[PDB]
Amino acid sequence: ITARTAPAGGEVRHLKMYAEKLADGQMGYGFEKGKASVPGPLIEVNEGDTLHIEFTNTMDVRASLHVHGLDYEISSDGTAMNKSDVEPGGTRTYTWRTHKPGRRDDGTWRPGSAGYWHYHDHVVGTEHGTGGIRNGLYGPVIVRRKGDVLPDATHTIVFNDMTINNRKPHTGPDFEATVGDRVEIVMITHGEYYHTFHMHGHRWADNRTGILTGPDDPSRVIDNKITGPADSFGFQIIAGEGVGAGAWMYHCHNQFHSDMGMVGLFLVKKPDGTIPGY
Amino acid sequence: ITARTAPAGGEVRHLKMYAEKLADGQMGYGFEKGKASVPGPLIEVNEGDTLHIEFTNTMDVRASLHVHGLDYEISSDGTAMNKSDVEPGGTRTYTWRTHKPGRRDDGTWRPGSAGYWHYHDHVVGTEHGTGGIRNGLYGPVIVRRKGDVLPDATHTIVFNDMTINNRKPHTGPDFEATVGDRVEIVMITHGEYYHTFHMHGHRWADNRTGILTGPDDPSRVIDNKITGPADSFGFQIIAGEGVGAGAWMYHCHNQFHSDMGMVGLFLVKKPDGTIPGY
Amino acid sequence: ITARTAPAGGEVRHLKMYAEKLADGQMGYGFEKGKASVPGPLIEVNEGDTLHIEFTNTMDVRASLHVHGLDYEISSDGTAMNKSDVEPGGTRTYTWRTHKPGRRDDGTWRPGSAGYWHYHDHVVGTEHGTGGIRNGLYGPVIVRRKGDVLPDATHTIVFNDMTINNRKPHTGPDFEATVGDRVEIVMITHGEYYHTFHMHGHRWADNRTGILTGPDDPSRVIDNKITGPADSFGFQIIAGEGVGAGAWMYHCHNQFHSDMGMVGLFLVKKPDGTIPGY
Ligand SMILES: [Cu+2]
Ligand SMILES: [Cu+2]
Ligand SMILES: [Cu+2]
Ligand SMILES: [Cu+2]
Ligand SMILES: [Cu+2]
Ligand SMILES: [Cu+2]
Ligand SMILES: [Cu+2]
Ligand SMILES: [Cu+2]
Ligand SMILES: [Cu+2]
Ligand SMILES: [Cu+2]
Ligand SMILES: [Cu+2]
Ligand SMILES: [Cu+2]
Ligand SMILES: [O-]
Ligand SMILES: [O-]
Ligand SMILES: [O-]
Repeated sequence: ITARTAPAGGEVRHLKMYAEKLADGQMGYGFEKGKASVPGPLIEVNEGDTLHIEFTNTMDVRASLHVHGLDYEISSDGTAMNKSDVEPGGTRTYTWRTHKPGRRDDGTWRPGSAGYWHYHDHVVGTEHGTGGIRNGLYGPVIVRRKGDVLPDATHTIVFNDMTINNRKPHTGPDFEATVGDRVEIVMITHGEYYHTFHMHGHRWADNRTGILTGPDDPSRVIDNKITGPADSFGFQIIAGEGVGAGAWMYHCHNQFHSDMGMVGLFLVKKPDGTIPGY
Repeated sequence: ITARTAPAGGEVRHLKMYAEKLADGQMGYGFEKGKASVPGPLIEVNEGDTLHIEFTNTMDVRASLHVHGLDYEISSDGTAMNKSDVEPGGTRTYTWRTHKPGRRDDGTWRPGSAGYWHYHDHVVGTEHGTGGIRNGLYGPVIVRRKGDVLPDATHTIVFNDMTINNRKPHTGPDFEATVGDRVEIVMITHGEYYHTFHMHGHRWADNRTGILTGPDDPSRVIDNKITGPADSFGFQIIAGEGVGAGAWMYHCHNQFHSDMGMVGLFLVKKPDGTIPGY
Repeated sequence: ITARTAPAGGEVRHLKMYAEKLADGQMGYGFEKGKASVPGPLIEVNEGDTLHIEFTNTMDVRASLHVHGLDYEISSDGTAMNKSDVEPGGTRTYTWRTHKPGRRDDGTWRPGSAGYWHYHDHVVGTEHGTGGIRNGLYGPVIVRRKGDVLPDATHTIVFNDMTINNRKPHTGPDFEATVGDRVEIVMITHGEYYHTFHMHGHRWADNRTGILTGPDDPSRVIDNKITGPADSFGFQIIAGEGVGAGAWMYHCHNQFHSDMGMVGLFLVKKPDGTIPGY
C-alpha cells in the first residue's frame, strides 16, 4: 500500500471546546470563541489515544457533550441524570478513551473503538438534547485503526430532520474535488425522520471503513444507504473513478425529502478546473 | 475459549403454551395458566433440535403462533389462510425444526437456523395479527450454533409501536448487572413505527451474534441500530467494560420517541452493590 | 459446484428501450412498443460488459433513464441538470459500463460493479422523477460476478409507496414454483415510505448475493429486511427447502401496510402441481 496509513495510537491529547449561541438563533460547537460551526469541528484520534476536552458553556442555558462509540466513564456521559452537564458560563473537563481490539482473558475477542462516530448535546430543550440537536449542537468523531487508509480530505454531511447541515432547502452544501482525489465522507443522521443517502456516479462498501479489504471481503457494495436518528457511517471514494468529472448529485432518495430540498452537489473537476457542461 | 459454549443440538423437545387474556385488557403467552407475560417466555434451542409445542388458546377469540427463522411446515405457519390458528378454548400442536449448515448436493452452502428470532400471533384483530401483537402476543426465540458463547443472563427489549415491552411511557423497564457480567440482549421491533436502538457506554458487532470472531471479522461495530416491524437482532456485552459502573441509558434515539417515553436504564453496579451517584 | 455459474464478462451489448404512457394513466418501460411493463424489463449483464441503450421517449413529456451502481459518464446520468433527459418523441443513447474488482496502483482494492441494482426515471413530475416513479417508470438491473450461482427463475418485487408493483391492494402479485427450484428475488423500494420485507418459510443471507460462501461467511441470516426509498437487494432460496409445499405469504411486516394490502403469495407446488389445502 503506497497510500498514507494511520499510525498506532496511545497519545494523551488535550482540547478546548466551546458551546456558543449564534446570532441567528442556532447553537454550535467550536474550538475557539467566535469560530463555532454547524456541524461542529471534526475530532480525529487513533485507537488507544485518550482525549481530555475542557468544555466551556458560553450559553445562557445548560448544555452538554455526549459521544457515541468511545469509552467514557459515567461522569462524562453528558446527561443531567448523572450530573454531567454544564451550567451557563461553566466549564467541565470531559474524558474520552479508546482502545485497540484484542483477546480477553476468557479467550473471546474484544472489539476496538475504531469507526465513524459523533458527538452532540444531551440537555438543551429536553433531557435528550432535542433542542440542542435541532439548533446545531452536533459534530463528527473519527477513530482510526492502525493501518487505515488516510484521505485527501474529509467532508461531513448531516441529515438533521429535513435539512442538510441545518441549511435552507436547496442550498447544498456543495463540495469540490478533482478527478482522482481520495475523498472521505462522514455521514450522520439526527432528529425524528428516516432517510436514504444516495450518491450519483459513486459507490462504497457497507462496512466499517467503506472500503473492501480485498477479494475475500464479503461486504456488500451499495450507493444507497438507509439511516435513522443517530446513525453514523463513513466511506472513501476515488472522485470520478470510472465515471469522469461532472456535477454529481447526492441527496436523500426519499422522493418527498428531495423534492423538499435535501439535495447537494459533489462537483468533480477536470485537471483544468472545469465541470463538464459549464 | 474458557467461557461456556453451546453444545451440538439434535434433541426432540416438548413444551406446553397458553394464550391468556389479562385482567387489564392485554393478551399474553405463558408456559403455565396464570403465568403469562409480555413479552412471552423465551424459547431457546440448539441448531438441529425439534420443538413440539402443544398450544392451548384460553381466550374468547381465535389466536395463533407464528415464528420467524425456524423451519416449519405449512400446517404450522399460524395463519387463518392455511387453517393453522386455534379456535377459542382449542388446542393444537405446532412443530418447529432447526438444522445445522452444510454443503448441498450441488456444492452450494445451506445456511443454518441459528439466530435471534421471535414468535407472535397472526390472527387476533386482523389476519396479520395486528390486534394480538398490539395486545402483547409476542416473545423471543434463540437458536444457538455449536460453539456459541453463552451469557450470564438474557434480557428482552421489544419496541412495540411507541412502547418498550408494552409499558407506560418513561417506566423502563430497567435491568441490573454487576461490572463484569456477560449480558445478552434480544431486541425485537413490532407494529407500525421505525426506531433506532441506542445504548450508552457499550457497543456491539452488527452481525448474527453481536460478537467478533477475531481479527479477521469484517463486521462493523455500532452502538445505534435502525430497526423496523418484525426485525430481530441480538448481542452480548461485558457490562461496564472499559467504562465502569453507572446508570447507563438505553433508548430509541428518535428524538420524538425518546421525549415520548422510550427510555430505560441498564444499571451496572460495583461489587458493593452501588451505582455511582446513588 | 455442479450448479450453473455466471461466466466472465466483457461483451459490448446493445438494447432498444421505450417509455410509454399506458391506457390507464401509468407509464412504463419496454423493449418493444406495445409491450411495456411495470416493473420494467429486467436487464442482466456480467461484470465487465458495456451496455448501449437506445432509449426512445414516446410520451408527451420529458423522461429519462437513471441507473444505480453501474458506471456511467455524466452525459448518461438522466438528470435535467446535466442535460441528459429526452424530449417528447426523442431518442438518446445511454451508455452503462461495469468493471471487475482488482488492485489499484496504490495497493488498495477497487470494488467491482456486481450486485442487485435498478433503473428509474429522473424528470417526470419533478426533477427527481417523483411522477415517473409513482407512475411505474422503474425496473431491475442485475450485474453478475464470474462464478455467481445462476437461478431457475428471477422475480421482481417492488414496494412503491404502499403498493407492490403498482397493483391494487390485496392483489398480489403471486408467483409459482415447485419444491426444489432455485428461485431468485430482486427486491426494490421506491417512493416516500419505509418497509420491512418478510417471507414465510424461507430465509436468506444479508449480503450481496443472499447466499453464504461457506462456513466462514460472517453474514447474518434473516427473513425480515428493512428497506427505504431506492434500496435494492436480492437473494436466492430453494423453494420449500426443509419446509415443503404450500401457499407461503410474503409481505411488508409493517402492520398498517399489510392490513392495507401489501401482501402476496409465493405458491410452492408439490410435483403433482398441487398446494397443500387446495
Ligand atoms: Cu442518550
Ligand atoms: Cu430523507
Ligand atoms: Cu441515483
Ligand atoms: Cu446520541
Ligand atoms: Cu406474515
Ligand atoms: Cu422509536
Ligand atoms: Cu449515547
Ligand atoms: Cu412476523
Ligand atoms: Cu438522483
Ligand atoms: Cu411497508
Ligand atoms: Cu413470518
Ligand atoms: Cu435512484
Ligand atoms: O436518484
Ligand atoms: O444519546
Ligand atoms: O408475519
